[PDB]
This record gives sequence, C-alpha cells and structure tokens, in this order.
Amino acid sequence: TTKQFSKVVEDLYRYVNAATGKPAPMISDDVYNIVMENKDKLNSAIVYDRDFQYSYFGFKTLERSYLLRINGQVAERPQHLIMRVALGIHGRDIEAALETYNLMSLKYFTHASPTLFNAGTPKPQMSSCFLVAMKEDSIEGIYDTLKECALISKTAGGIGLHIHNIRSTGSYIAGTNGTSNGLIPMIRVFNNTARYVDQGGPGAFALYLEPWHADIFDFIDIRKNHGKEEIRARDLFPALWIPDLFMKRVEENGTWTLFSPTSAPGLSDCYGDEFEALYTRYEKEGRGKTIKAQKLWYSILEAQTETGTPFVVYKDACNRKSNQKNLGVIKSSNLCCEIVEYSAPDETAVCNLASVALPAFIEKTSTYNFKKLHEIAKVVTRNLNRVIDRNYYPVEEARKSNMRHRPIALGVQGLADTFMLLRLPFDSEEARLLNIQIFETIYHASMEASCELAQKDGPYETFQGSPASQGILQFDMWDQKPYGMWDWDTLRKDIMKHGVRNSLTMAPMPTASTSQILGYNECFEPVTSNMYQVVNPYLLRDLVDLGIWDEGMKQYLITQNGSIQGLPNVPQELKDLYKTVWEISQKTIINMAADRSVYIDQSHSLNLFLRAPTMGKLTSMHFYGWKKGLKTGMYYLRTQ
Amino acid sequence: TTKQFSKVVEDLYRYVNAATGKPAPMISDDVYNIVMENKDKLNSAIVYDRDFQYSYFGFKTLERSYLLRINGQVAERPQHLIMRVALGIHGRDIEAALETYNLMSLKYFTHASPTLFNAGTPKPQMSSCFLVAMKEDSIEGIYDTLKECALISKTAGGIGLHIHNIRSTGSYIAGTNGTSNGLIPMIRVFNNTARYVDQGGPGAFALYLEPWHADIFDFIDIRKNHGKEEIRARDLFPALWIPDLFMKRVEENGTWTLFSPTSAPGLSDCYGDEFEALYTRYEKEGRGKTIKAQKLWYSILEAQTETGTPFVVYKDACNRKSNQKNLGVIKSSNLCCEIVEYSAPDETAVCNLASVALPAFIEKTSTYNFKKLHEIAKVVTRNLNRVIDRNYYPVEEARKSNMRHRPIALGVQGLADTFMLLRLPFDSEEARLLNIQIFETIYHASMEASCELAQKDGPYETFQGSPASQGILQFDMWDQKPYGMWDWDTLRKDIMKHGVRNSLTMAPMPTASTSQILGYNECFEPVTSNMYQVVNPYLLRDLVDLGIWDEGMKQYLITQNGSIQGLPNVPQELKDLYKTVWEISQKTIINMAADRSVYIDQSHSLNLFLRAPTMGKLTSMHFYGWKKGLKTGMYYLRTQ
Ligand SMILES: Nc1nc2c(ncn2[C@H]2C[C@H](O)[C@@H](COP(=O)(O)OP(=O)(O)OP(=O)(O)O)O2)c(=O)[nH]1
Ligand SMILES: Nc1nc2c(ncn2[C@H]2C[C@H](O)[C@@H](COP(=O)(O)OP(=O)(O)OP(=O)(O)O)O2)c(=O)[nH]1
Ligand SMILES: Nc1ncnc2c1ncn2[C@@H]1O[C@H](COP(=O)(O)OP(=O)(O)O)[C@@H](O)[C@H]1CCO
Ligand SMILES: Nc1ncnc2c1ncn2[C@@H]1O[C@H](COP(=O)(O)OP(=O)(O)O)[C@@H](O)[C@H]1CCO
Ligand SMILES: [Mg+2]
Ligand SMILES: [Mg+2]
Repeated sequence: TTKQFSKVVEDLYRYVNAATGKPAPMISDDVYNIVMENKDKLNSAIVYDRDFQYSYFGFKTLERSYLLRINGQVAERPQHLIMRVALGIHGRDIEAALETYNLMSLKYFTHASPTLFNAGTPKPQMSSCFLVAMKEDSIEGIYDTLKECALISKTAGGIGLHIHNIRSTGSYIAGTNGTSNGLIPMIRVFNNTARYVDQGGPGAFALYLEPWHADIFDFIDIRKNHGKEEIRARDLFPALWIPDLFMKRVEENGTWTLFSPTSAPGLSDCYGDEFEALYTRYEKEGRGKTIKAQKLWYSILEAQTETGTPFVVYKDACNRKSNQKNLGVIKSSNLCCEIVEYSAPDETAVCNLASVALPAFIEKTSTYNFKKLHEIAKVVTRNLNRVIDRNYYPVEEARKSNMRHRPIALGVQGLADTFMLLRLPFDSEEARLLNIQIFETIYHASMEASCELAQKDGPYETFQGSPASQGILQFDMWDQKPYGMWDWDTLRKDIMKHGVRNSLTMAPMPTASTSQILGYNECFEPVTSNMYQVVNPYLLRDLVDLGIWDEGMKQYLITQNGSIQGLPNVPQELKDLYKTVWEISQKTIINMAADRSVYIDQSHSLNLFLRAPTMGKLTSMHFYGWKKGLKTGMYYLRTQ
Repeated sequence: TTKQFSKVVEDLYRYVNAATGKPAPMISDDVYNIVMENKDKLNSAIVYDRDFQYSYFGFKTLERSYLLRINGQVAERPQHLIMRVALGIHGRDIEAALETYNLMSLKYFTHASPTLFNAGTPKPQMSSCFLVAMKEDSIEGIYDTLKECALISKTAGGIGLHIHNIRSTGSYIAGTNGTSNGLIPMIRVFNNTARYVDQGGPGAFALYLEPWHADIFDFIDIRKNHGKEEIRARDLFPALWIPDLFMKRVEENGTWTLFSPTSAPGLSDCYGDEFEALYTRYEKEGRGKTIKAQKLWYSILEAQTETGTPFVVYKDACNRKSNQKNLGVIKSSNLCCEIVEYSAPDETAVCNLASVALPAFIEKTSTYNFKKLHEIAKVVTRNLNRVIDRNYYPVEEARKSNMRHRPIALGVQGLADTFMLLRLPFDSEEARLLNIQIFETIYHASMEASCELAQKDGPYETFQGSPASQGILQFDMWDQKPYGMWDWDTLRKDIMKHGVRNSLTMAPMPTASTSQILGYNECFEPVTSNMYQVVNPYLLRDLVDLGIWDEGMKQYLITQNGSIQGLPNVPQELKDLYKTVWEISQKTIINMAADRSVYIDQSHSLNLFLRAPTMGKLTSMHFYGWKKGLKTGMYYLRTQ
C-alpha cells in the first residue's frame, strides 16, 4: 500500500476498469477536491501507528471487505478508510472531519458497514435500513414494490417489508373473476428477486405480518427445512407484528379470528383500543375464520424452535411509545428488529447507524467516564445527521421519508466487555445500574445534540405535534422517571422551545461485523462463549494471574462449550464474571432490556438464548417481555 | 340452461359473487343495452339446432372452458356464446352482428380463444399475442418490463419477449463497481413471474435472442430436463432470432463471435448487410469471444432433439419482407412464431386472430368455392379490425402500438381435412396447387377488405412510406408473381391510391384449441395420426365403403401409431391419401410452407416432424427452409 493519504485518494479517484477501459473513480468529485485543497493538513493528521489498535480477525475483517481495492489488491490502509469516511461524512468542515478521524482511529465509536463501505465515494449509500410499505393490493402495487426492493437491494442495506394489505388465499379477484393464491406465491416472487439482485453483482428481507392475516400459518413456516418447497421462501425472514389482543387471547385460552384484509379493512392502520374495537366488531360480523388462539400460538413456537423465526415485535408497544406517532400508524420494524419508523407507499423509512465502543470510557480500581461518553455520543449524533444530508438515496420514497423526519440510530457495542473489565457479573446489581446509566447518558447526549442542531438549522419538518414537542420523552411514554444522572428538565425545556433536528435517535443494532473490527463483543448481549480457537482476553489474564492456566485447563474450554462453570479449580468470582449467555437467566436478559428500553426511542435487536427449550419455557419468555412492555420481544431464537 | 338469449344475457349481467356479496356482471354495460334494445330480433335469429354442428370432444371443449359459467354451472349454450361474441365484436351494427353469428354458427370461421372467452364482457381482452421489448439494460427497465409482463399475463394472451439488450455474464456494472450474473438469473425472475401470475387467479412466454449473445449456450438449454436447475427456466420457451450471417458461417464451417451487447452495441437494431458490416467490424475490433460456428450449431440441435426448442425464426427474412419495415427493426416474433411485428420500449405489438374453416368451402365430383372463401375472408378481416377498436388493452404500450399500425392475423384450419375431402394426397401436385390458391385468395380478400376500410375510415397512421404504399405487396418482397386467380393489379392500384386500414393481415397460427371446437385438424399441418380412441372420419368412411373395415383391421391402427401404410388389404389410393405427418417428407412440408409464405404478411407456426432424428437430417431441414426464405424456419421439433 502507498502510505500518503493524498496519493491513495489520487489512485482511487483516477481508477480505470482495465477490462473495459471505463473510468471508474472510487472517490467522489467532492471529497477528492477537499483532500487536494487540504492535503498537508490531512496527510499529517493521520497517525499510522493506530492500525495496531486492531487484531488478527479485526484487521482481516477490514482487509477482506471494507478497505477499497484496486484490481483485487487492497489500496486502503485502515487510517485511510477512517479519514475517507470522516471526510465523506463532514465534507468541507475539516475540523469536524479531523475530530471524527481522531475518535474513530482511537476506537471510541464507529459507523455501520454501509458508511464504512461507501462514505466518500461517488454514490455514497451510507444507510443500513429500509422499511418498505407494500404499495397496494394489486398486481401493479406488488410489482412496483418488488421493483423498489430490487433498486434498494442493488446498493446494500436491508429491507423490512410489511405485507398485511395483500388479500389472502382464496379471495375473489373481480377483474378476472378468479381467486387469489395468497401470500405464499407472492413471497416466492420476492425471494427470487432477493436472490437475483446481489448488492450490485444477495438480498435479505424481513417480511412483517399481523397474525390475524389468513395465510399466517404458512407465513410463519417459510424458513422450515422440510417438506413442500413451493410453500417455502428460505431467503426471507418472517417477522410477526403482534397486537396485544393476540397475546391476551392466547393467555385467556380464547379464540382468534383470521381475516383477509379485503374482508376486514383497516386493521393494520390502527392500534391499541381502536384496533381492539374494530377487530372485535369484524369478529362479530362473521367476516373471518375463528380458531383457537393457542393453536396459532403453538405453531409459532414450533417454527421458532426449528428455525429461530418468526421474529416477534409488539405492534402496540411500538406505536404507543413512538415519537413518530403523529405521522400515522407504524406497520413494521426492519431486518434486525431495532428500527421502528413510519412507512407508507410514498415514504420508505431509512436509518443511519453507528455504535459507541463502551469499553473506551473505562478509566487499582476502575471507573466509567460517563462525561466522556456523553461527549462522544453528541459527536456521533452530529455525524449521523450529516449522513442524512450527504446520503445517496436509492429510491425517491427513501429521500422523502428521511428528509422529512430525519431519524437516526445510535447504538453500542462491548457492553459485556465493559462489565468484565469492571468485574461486574452480567446479572449483578452493579451491572444493572451501569446498564441504566449508560443508556440514560447516550439518550440525553443524543437529544441535547439534536436540540443544538434544531437551534441551528430548525427542527425536523414534522416535529410539531410530536410527543417531544409536548415534552414527552421516551421514558415518559413508559410512565417512568429517569435515573437522573443527567438534568432532564432543562433538556426538555429547551426541546419544547427549540425543537429537535431528529425524530428519533437510538436503536441499538446487532453490530454483527463492526464489533469484530473493533475487537469487542456484539452490541449489548453477554458473551456466547469464552472461547471462539482463541479465549476471552479477560478470562485469559485472570487464569494466568491465578497460576491455574495450564493445558489441562485450556482443554475444559475447548471441550466444554467455552464455559468455566463446574470447572474444579477456578474461583467462584471468575465463574460469576464469565457466565455465558446460555448460563444467564433470560428473565435477567429481559429485565435489563426493559431497563434500557426506557431510553431507546426505536427498539433493540434482542436475541433470545434457550438451552433446553420447551414450549412452556418459550411461552414464559414471550409473555415476560410482552408484559415488560418490550417493543422487540424477540429477534432470533438461538437454541440447543 | 335457460333457452332465451336475452334471459341468459340478463342472468349474466345481474350476476353477484355470493361468497363476497359483490356484483360481478359478466356482460358489458354496452352489449347488455344492445341486447335489451333489440331482444326480439336477436332472440329469434338464433337457430338452436346448430349446437349439433359440434362433436363429443368439440362440445366438451366449449363447455369445459369457453361457455360462461354461473356458480360453476354452464350458463351459456354455444349459440349464446356465438351471439355474445358477434355483438361484442360489432356492437350497434346489428346487421353485421347477425351475419357474423350466422357464419360462425354454421362453422365457416371462428375467432381465437381470448375473443371467444372475453368478447361482450366488461374488460374484453380479445387479443391473443403480445410482443414485448425489454425496456432497458438496467434494474429499472428489467423490473418495469417484468411488471408489464405480469399485467399482460393477468388477462390471457401469450408473450414473446426479446432480451438481446441485456448485458451478459461477467459484464461490468459501473454503479456498484460489480459484475453482472447475466441472462440466466434474469430469465429465472421472469419464470417465477409467469408461475405466480395465472391468468387472473400460468404464463407462457417465449424469449427471443440473437445467437451472438454471449450467454447463448445456456439460453438454448433452459428447458433441458437434466442437471443444474438454477441454470434452467422450464416454464419458458427460448426462441432464436437468427441472422443469415450465422447460417452462412455454419455452412462455411467458419467462426462465430459472441458479444455482450455493451461491448458490441446496436446489433439487434440492424439487419442484413448493415448488420453484417457492423458485426464484422466488431469482430475485427476484438470486442468479443470467437468460437467455431459449428460448435454453437451442434448445441442448438442437441437442445432441439431433447426439448423441441429453441424455436428458429430468421431475423433478416422477417425484416426484409415486412410491411412494417418503415417502423424500425423487428426484434422478435411471439409465443407461437407467427406474428412478426415491430416492438419497442413504448410499443408492445398486439395481434387479434381468427381462422377460416377451410372445409366449409367444399361443394359425384367435389370442387372448392374460392369465391365463397374470398367473401368469408373479407367478413373475418372486418371483424378483426373492429376487435382492434373494441379491445381492452392490459397495458398502454399495447394500445399505442395497435392503434397506430392496426395489424391483424387471419389464418386457417382444416387444410388436411380439405385435401382428404377432395381426395388429394398431401404431397400431390393437386394439393400443392390448392395450397397456393387458398392462400392467394385469403390474402387478396384481406387486402381488398382492408382497402375498403381505408377508403371509409382512413389508412392506418403509419401507412405512408410502407412497402404497400409503394405497391410492394408480400409476394413482391419474395420476388415472385402471384398465381393470379385474383386481379392483383387493380387491388394494388386501389391500395396505392387509398391505402389500407391494417399494416398486416395474415399469420396462420396453431389453432390448437379452436380446430378442436370446430372438429377439424389444426391449421395447415397434415394429420399426425388417423386415430386419436377414435379414427379419422374420412378414413372410416372409406374402409367401410371397401368392406375391409373389421376388428382385425381396427387393431392395426391402435397398435400401429394410427398409420395405414404397410397394411396388407388397403388400396394404395387410401395409403397415399392418409399419410401421417411422420410419413410425409419435410422437404414437401417446407416446400408448401414456402409456396404459401408469399401470401403471408407475418409468418406461420411451422412445426417440424422428424421420425428418426440425426444431427445431419436436422441440419438439412433448417438449411432447406432457411434457403427457401422462410421466416419461421421452425416452431417445435416433434420427434420419435
Ligand atoms: N444480478 C445482478 N445484476 C445486476 C445488479 N445490478 C445491476 N445488474 C445488471 C442489470 C443490468 O443488466 C445491468 C445494469 O444495471 P443498472 O443499470 O441498474 O446498473 P448501473 O446503472 O448502476 O451501472 P451501469 O452504469 O449501467 O453500468 O447490470 C445486481 O445487483 N445483481
Ligand atoms: N396469483 C395471482 N394473483 C393475482 C392475479 N391477479 C390478481 N392477483 C392478486 C394480486 C392482488 O393481491 C389481488 C388484486 O389484484 P388486482 O388489483 O391487480 O386485480 P383486479 O383489480 O383486476 O381485481 P380487484 O378489483 O382488485 O378485485 O389479486 C393473478 O393473475 N394471479
Ligand atoms: N444481509 C444483509 N443485507 C442487507 N442489510 C443488512 C443485512 N444484515 C443486516 N443488515 C442491516 O444492517 C443493520 C445493522 O446490522 P448490524 O449487524 O449492526 O450491521 P454492521 O455491524 O455490519 O454495521 C440492520 O439494521 C439491517 C437493516 C434493517 O432493515
Ligand atoms: N399458454 C398460453 N398462454 C398465453 N397465450 C398463449 C398460450 N398458448 C398460445 N397463446 C397465444 O395464442 C395465439 C394463437 O395460438 P392458437 O393455438 O391458435 O390459439 P387458440 O386456438 O386457442 O385461439 C398465439 O399467437 C399465442 C400468443 C403469441 O404471443
Ligand atoms: Mg384491484
Ligand atoms: Mg445503467
């Protein structure tokens, strides 16, 4: 690799596809002109010694799919990547650019994959999430929506697609005097388009459906591994958009009615008591097919046990506690179950994501620098706002959405690292408290920075009439007082006076690849193993420190699922600290998820981990988080 | 069934879908009002004794899929169908309506299936053929075209789709700096849409491709029955759009070059010598991949031997001898290889079809009433023009095409019946002459009627600059004098002075189901068996007449493939007369096809029948019809 950043940018800008002779610049006109106008300042700002902030699997992560290539050879050093992204985000604001380069290079936070991939390049598609409305219950709306999904999927970013408006199997078609074959054949069309289109030369969509839809029994079964094949769509992910009524009927052991949307209009366009009144009326009018609620329930659990899906997101929780409720009824989340944003046939919700590296704020005894965290969170908030304006939107429905409501999604990684570093068991009171105070500071920081942005550039277009315009912040919608490490009254006073620039700011995402770069555990989940063929950095230090680290102890970690429990000669304090996620009660997981959720605007991608899975255990877990008021009750079910 | 036509129309108009309570009228507002305004005249015109013009399999054909149903019970008698169609075609012109009812009821001609199905109903989609241009080499054009195919396929009618502009496997994509996976993955998308959409609640498309396209080797193999599966599209039909150059290179045992359309632009938008100059230049410029022509050729024949496809239509023949050549370059035919009409991204060629029942004009000794044939052909021509104006077009590209150029497609059925009735072997000089004089009269009749229509309503919009505006009729483009049973000079004089109303008028189609209704053999092919478990009506009469019809003779027809050759006690005159298509030289088939083609404006769906098929025999057959100047060199290859 060439060392000088400005020479790397030149090579990239001047790139020509040799096989075709076509100029194929890999830097935008804009960022090139900026680098060239400031090349001494930029070249000498990079500290190339920081490529040793990464590790074997973290560097080989970047080198393998993030660092831009010329002719199949890596052309970017990691610091070049980071400065390219800083510039791609900040443009002419060199000071901002320099601050972002410095904080990212020292691993305080990072932006999501699409940003890392595309910032600073000619069609910079930096947004990770698209939430698409099925446009209409017609061939035309179906094929228009399919086309919009193909165009989005050509430029990277997952899709959450809601399809509650498509009439079900056996329904009448007036134009041809025929009968619909329902959702499964249509899903199969979408499945083929996700396969055909492979991010520019493969798609992953999540499909959302309310569980009164009459094809629901087949919908939930789409990833099943066994027999029928023309009834399965194994490259898509089903997600349930569950009303509280469903959960009530199941716990009551009552009935549930399945409708075609054409027989029972408007269900997905209301929520809560209004839904409950409309749904019960349609029930009483003989407009659908009644079954035992617990019959559906059983089939759901059986599909989650075999496939890990469907996902579970609670419709009424998502709508009652959204700052976007003045926009209309929200009808989906997204591929990874963290975005809850409004979508409609002309508005495709988009989000831009970044994660704070929670261990960077640890400082004999260790403490956590919340003031540095608040400061970094505001930096990241401002970055993500800037991404909104600098983004290439693959379809017009997505520009119109984002330009109007300007949502953002801050998250985190290395929560488990943080606890371990601080010697707190995951299930400890200390870890409970740290969880709350971390999320409280991130949300405060985000809102303070967004309010600063509203005083500068004006509130987002639809701020007026929002819960936040009336001083109702997220934790107020959960009917709770905040923990109070930060002054929320002054914040709220300023927000009601001056607005905020972003409708939403927090959606802790999976970080499935960005944590790997930084060398931390993903998002907010415990560790899954203390051995991945390398052992937990923290565990290792301790074992060595106690003189019990030997071969005959290395083995009971390879052989034993990366768990240290039961291991004869290990102190109990290590055992508590290094519990694996299969060893931590999911009630504790659900509890901590509820604690943090009061400070999460959107939702969070809560995977669930069941070791010895029974239909009864799984039911308790769903009902426990449902009654906790969780929005995303479940992302994947990981088993066995 | 109710007997009175006006009461049947009432029941149909007033129909309500009981399961949904939705009024679902099965007659148009327009035709209902006409019937009700003329109900005595219409009711008393029907001769209900004519439902015994049909046979076991012909009635049970109509009853099973043509005659309109209420609640799953047939509501229409055949005469009701015919009067409904007559009205649907003619509207307020009751006299015309009455004449068409009379001639169809006595089985002189019929209209194609979509007309029979849909005439007189609220969205009367009466056209059988759509020829669609791939709109653009982009995701957007691909998905727009897919949507147009789904919308067309919702209302019945086959699609011929041309895809020569889609860049091939391995080609560069600049927007995503990636690589195309080529045609086969895209075909697979179209295959899934044909399956999803099943004529209103399954599609059949033919795909057209010129054989220089770089994915051609996989394209031709798509219906193959054996291994790979993600490289096959078994609900679509590949058709080759072959330039003369290809055939020359193969016979020369030279080379052939494969290009991506992005490396060699404009190939499909020229023909003949201009194509040959552009193609050779691109060859010399190293823009593609050179192979042995005969290597492609071999693979084509191997696919035709296994699958019956690809079809073969000759691009340069189709363009050099089209009255539509002032429109631009024609880039496909259609599902059944008879329509050759211009299409483009904003113009989808449509055609409306009907067949003359050739035996109706037979009158000790038998003669053929050509004057009655000419008269009926003009009746049918005028019907098909009227269909153009009364049609519901499923997409705007198809209305714009048809309204502009007004093509039509007359054809025939029961050619083989006719010969047999007249005691002429298929391969006889008498049958050769009858073939020519039949097609000469149909074409003359069509053009005379279309000229009458142009004096009344004006020529079609693009008539000016057409070969016909300059007095070049179809047989002139083949450099031949007509047989001269009719006065062509007076016709041409009038056409050059007053125009014609239709750009094209003749495309003998398969009649795969309409012949069955009428009880005749399909279109213009010999019989395939003298036994289908019932024997040839004509053969039967003869065997009985000779006192050789017994059980021990019935068997050597069941056991012997419906062939009478070799059969000890049958006269030679029967043997010659009742040759099966596996027993008639394909050179004779090709010869008669060439004779008739000088009077066929578009093309004709020429199936080929090879008993003992070798690569050498098949080559001769292709080269024989190619050098005869055939447009459709081959539709299906039927084997074994
Ligand atoms: N399988 C697959 N094919 C694609 C993908 N994206 C584009 N293609 C194909 C479709 C077309 O035949 C060709 C060009 O597509 P587009 O026009 O949409 O690509 P773009 O305009 O961004 O690049 P271009 O300037 O035309 O080379 O490449 C993809 O993501 N997956
Ligand atoms: N499988 C299949 N589904 C179809 C077909 N045609 C329509 N559908 C489905 C798609 C939609 O979910 C629903 C309605 O489609 P359209 O709006 O295109 O039907 P149309 O407007 O002619 O009848 P409508 O008035 O809406 O009942 O039926 C078809 O031909 N095959
Ligand atoms: N296979 C895939 N294709 C496209 N988008 C994907 C994807 N897997 C995840 N995403 C999208 O990436 C977002 C965050 O997932 P995350 O796992 O945090 O991504 P990175 O660590 O790679 O930045 C999610 O919010 C999801 C979009 C939601 O509609
Ligand atoms: N399976 C199918 N689906 C849709 N259209 C079809 C079809 N099979 C044939 N056709 C369409 O029907 C036309 C004439 O075929 P023919 O076999 O003469 O039809 P009928 O005897 O049923 O009237 C052809 O010109 C083809 C359209 C060309 O694009
Ligand atoms: Mg509709
Ligand atoms: Mg393009």
